[PDB]
Amino acid sequence: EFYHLVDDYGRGNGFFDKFNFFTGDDPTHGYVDYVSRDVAAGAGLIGERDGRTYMGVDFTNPASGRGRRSVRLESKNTYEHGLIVIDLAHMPGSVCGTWPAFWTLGTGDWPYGGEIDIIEGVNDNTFNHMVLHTSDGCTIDNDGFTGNLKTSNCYVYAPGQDANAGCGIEATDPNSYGKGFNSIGGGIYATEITPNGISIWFFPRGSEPGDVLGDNPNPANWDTPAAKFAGGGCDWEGKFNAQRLIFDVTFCGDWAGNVWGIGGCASRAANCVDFVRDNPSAFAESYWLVNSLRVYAP
Ligand SMILES: OC[C@H]1O[C@@H](O[C@H]2[C@H](O)[C@@H](O)[C@H](O)O[C@@H]2CO)[C@H](O)[C@@H](O)[C@@H]1O
Ligand SMILES: OC[C@H]1O[C@@H](O)[C@H](O)[C@@H](O)[C@@H]1O
Repeated sequence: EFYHLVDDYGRGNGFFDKFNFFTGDDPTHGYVDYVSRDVAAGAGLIGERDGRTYMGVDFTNPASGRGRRSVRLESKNTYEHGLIVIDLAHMPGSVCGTWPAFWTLGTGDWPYGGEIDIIEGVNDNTFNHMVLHTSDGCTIDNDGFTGNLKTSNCYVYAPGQDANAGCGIEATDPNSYGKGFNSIGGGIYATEITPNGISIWFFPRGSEPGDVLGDNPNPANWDTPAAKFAGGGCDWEGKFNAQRLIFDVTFCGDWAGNVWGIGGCASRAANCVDFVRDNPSAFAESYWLVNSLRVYAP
């Protein structure tokens, strides 16, 4: 009894019933128009596809107003310590101008409750980024994971790191994100939060352990995590509080929009906004397809 199930999200409407739909202007300043559940359902942005829960974006109409239509779901329930396991058949692709993310956010004013980016990236990225964003006074050790450490200071305004880079670790598997991830039918991302740290495992389709989807997973016997955040350089218990789960896909903005001109999407249009507004068909691959989402507690 290392871990026991405390919250199974099910699928379809039962799944959406466990989330609040965020409709405010995008905090990351993207060219996105977050819509309500009713509007999303009416636009085909959410639903069920052969038993899997679907969440995508508008890939039909030229954009206007705040931006291209999408959804941002934040869980009603919160968890302080536990294991979050998501099994995906598909995630938003490596589409130019997009910025998808499956993550967790603490309670209170950001970043004081902590933030965990489990699946995140922008534009035509190949590798997934796993990152923590915290208040000042939190750095991680460089060992215990298979990914490549990019930044060690989790403080959102860490000196010497781009603003809000946080402490990030990049996966080494090309199938850990977008295009590659979808070509193999997805996989599973398991995230463990304890008073001693946070760990994130990525199991590409077919390589998951026998208990990962069961009622009593035991991360202790799993292969090395893709990312591990720990060490005496952080008060792990105090830096993170009750976390809510979030699904979203924004466009351009602080990250995707800012790096548009230096990457491979630069040739698609002079600016990210122009591309996102005038090329609806380009975003057909920008959707999540969830097999299951289950949360466990020690
Ligand atoms: O990862 C390097 C990249 O970080 C960018 O900051 C992102 C951060 O990576 C992401 O985890 C967070 O959710 O959003 C911030 C931006 O607000 C940074 O903007 C890039 O310049 C940098 O290359
Ligand atoms: O949405 C969670 C937080 O994300 C951060 O990137 C933004 O800067 C905050 O304004 C926001 O509250």
